[PDB]
Amino acid sequence: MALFGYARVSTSQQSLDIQVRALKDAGVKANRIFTDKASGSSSDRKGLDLLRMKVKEGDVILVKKLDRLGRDTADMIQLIKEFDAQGVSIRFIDDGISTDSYIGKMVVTILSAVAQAERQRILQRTNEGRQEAMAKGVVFGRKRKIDRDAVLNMWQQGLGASHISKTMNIARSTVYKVINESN
Amino acid sequence: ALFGYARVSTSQQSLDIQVRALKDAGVKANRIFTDKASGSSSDRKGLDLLRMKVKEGDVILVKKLDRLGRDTADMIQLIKEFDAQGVSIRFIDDGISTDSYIGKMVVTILSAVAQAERQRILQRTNEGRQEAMAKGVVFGRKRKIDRDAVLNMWQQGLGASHISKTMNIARSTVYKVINESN
Amino acid sequence: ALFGYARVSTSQQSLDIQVRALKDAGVKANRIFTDKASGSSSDRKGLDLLRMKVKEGDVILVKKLDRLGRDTADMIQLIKEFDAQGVSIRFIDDGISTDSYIGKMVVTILSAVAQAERQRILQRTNEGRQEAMAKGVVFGRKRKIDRDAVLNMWQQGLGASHISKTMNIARSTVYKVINESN
Amino acid sequence: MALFGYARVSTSQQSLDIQVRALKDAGVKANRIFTDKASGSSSDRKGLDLLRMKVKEGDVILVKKLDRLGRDTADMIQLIKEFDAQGVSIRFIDDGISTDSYIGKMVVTILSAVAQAERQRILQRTNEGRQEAMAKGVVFGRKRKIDRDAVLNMWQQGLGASHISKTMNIARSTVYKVINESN
DNA sequence: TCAGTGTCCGATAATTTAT
DNA sequence: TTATCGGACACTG
DNA sequence: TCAGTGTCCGATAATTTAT
DNA sequence: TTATCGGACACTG
DNA sequence: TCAGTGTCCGATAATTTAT
DNA sequence: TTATCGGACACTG
DNA sequence: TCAGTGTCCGATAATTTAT
DNA sequence: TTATCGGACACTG
Repeated sequence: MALFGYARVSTSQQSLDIQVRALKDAGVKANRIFTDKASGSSSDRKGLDLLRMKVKEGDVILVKKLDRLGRDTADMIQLIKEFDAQGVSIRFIDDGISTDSYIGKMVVTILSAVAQAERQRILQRTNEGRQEAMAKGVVFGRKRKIDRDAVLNMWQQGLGASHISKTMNIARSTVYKVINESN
Repeated sequence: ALFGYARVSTSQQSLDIQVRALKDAGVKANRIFTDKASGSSSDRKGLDLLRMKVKEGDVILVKKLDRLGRDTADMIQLIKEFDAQGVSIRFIDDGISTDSYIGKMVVTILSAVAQAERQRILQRTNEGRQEAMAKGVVFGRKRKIDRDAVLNMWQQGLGASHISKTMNIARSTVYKVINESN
Repeated sequence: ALFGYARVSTSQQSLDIQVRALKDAGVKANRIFTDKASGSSSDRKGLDLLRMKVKEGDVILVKKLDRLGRDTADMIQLIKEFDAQGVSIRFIDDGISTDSYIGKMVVTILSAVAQAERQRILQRTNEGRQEAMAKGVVFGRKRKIDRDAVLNMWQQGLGASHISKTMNIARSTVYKVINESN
Repeated sequence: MALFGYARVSTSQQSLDIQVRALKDAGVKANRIFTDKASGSSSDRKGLDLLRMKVKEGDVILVKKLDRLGRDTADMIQLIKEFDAQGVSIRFIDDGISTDSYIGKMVVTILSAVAQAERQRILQRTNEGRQEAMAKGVVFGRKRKIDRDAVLNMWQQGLGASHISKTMNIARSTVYKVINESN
């Protein structure tokens, strides 16, 4: 009975296609999938909240890998428990377990917290390797896309600030920031 | 600061045997907290108290890990709270603290594999019982009143009230006895 | 073909309570095997037998998983043997068989986390004992002979042999008694 | 006291350099490392057998990740047990555990068999994705590096077979194989 | 003193499949 | 997994 | 011929710590 | 682990 | 009827670090 | 994490 | 004023299955 | 889980 597929992304890319094509592949219907994209912190995975609602006693959700049904373990279990309360299991295709039975769920918890700990360590590296470049004089973030030499030229040549922002189609504040910064 | 939390769910006084295990692990009595649990989830008021009277640099001891939580989802919440509060929990018998970031992993595995085996017991108990039940095993409180007496009075045609007075027993009982034994 | 292996290491007859658990799980007595273990690692001769009398398509039942192996390294060898022999093991109480390829994983985790807790008990027992020992607890067999008797004879100057004859006790004992109680 | 580093490879490449530079990095001495390369099935990881021998009670071995101290779990434990018998622990740098104590070893066993099961599944895919290409008419293995059209030309033009292999500096058998195959 | 022919095979080489 | 090198081994001149 | 003294030790039974 | 048991062994009378 | 100036800030954009 | 856009908000003409 | 009949039920105590 | 207890409630005399 009823077979629903969930998918997700966080790489902020079209990585999405491979996932959904694995669901449909393993016998899902296009009219039974739901997806969520990464917006930021608050991003309340809207689609999933809907999923919860249109599934009934004797359904199964398919998920590609594990870390697609929510981020950290705490959520993962609650999330699972929510489903198990409506009477619904989850197959994880690649990882091979199912929220089908007692013994499974455990494996999901174990398997989870193995990584949520393996995660916390990749950071400690990705971070350290980030900071090491910082003090080594590496430039971070968005590239200065304004001709700042050209705007310093305006103010020094005593002229109204708003007028300036009206001549390059830019924000007013920015012009104040630019100069209030570079003196 | 050295704190000890304890718990007992058998509705027993096994508490005094657990609290010693920490009293002997260095914890002073002013800094121990307990909980009798007897029907709900809000009965962790003794912990509710601890959960506040602690500060950064403290450590709380618990005998076995399965006393602190219940289901692993409660477990992690409990850890997590204390965690970013700045306290650590150390499990005496089991031999882990949440000190290391890798402690936490164990603390989760170690339990979700218990919580598995715990749920198995339940499933395996109900059936073990249900089995016994049908096989002929009498249940609950032992019948204590001499029932063959009360019936005798009634079959001898005697108003109910009288009967409950001449054995100093409850009237409902009389009625129950005879309402049941027919 | 439905096979059941069993084991008991307490040096007890708890065997008959385990063997029933499979006799009642469908296994016929012709197809059950046991082992008393009492001092070595070669005493799995009852399994040595099973390990051969089985073929492809069979299944062996075991009550709890920790009866089949000892340390997890033995566990996996045992599984592995049966595995590429074509038989499967199903753990009654625990509720896993080595049937699925993912069963095997559990069977390993499930145990290495036991084998942990098992080793902890040992460490925690030795100390619990050693503790008691020094605190004043007498150990081993209870002294049964009336020692105050034997000494009386000797302090009364009586050849040892006589003494062991007039209580029908061992001569070494006499000597031991008096060699000890001075 | 004494700190020994083990490293290993199997990708049959110079992947080796990154590993050893992580050992030396985490405080090892060049004169305390040992390495093994992948030869095939029998490859008895010679270096490691030597390692076992020159370490004593109160040493520690460093290993980059986990799957470098032997392949499958069964070995992994035996291997470990061998060391623990001489009284020697193992730190695994990236994975973060140590054969230091009871509770660790377990984690190593768990952590191991999680993957040795996750391994067995990658195969089932890498295999299926291999076979799918097979029937789809994909050509497998070593490329035919002989001018076979030129050797068929020799035999059909009735000439001694050995002579042939003496004119292209090739193996005799090959010439028989070539023709005994392509007719 | 070897001399060439036709099989069958372990050992290396060069490739390919998907994480 | 498929392609080549070297050879050992049985015949036959 | 056989009787006793005293030290040691392998083979059982008895008991214990802790779940 | 300790207790008790037969029973071997080396001297002694 | 707005009219321009100088701060301080949430929301998006475009980047970078190492598995 | 750093750069830009839009604005709301307090003054001042 | 007050006495009895009979049904229900919340509040304790008593007991049990299984480790 | 069942047993026993006081004690409320609706009728009845």
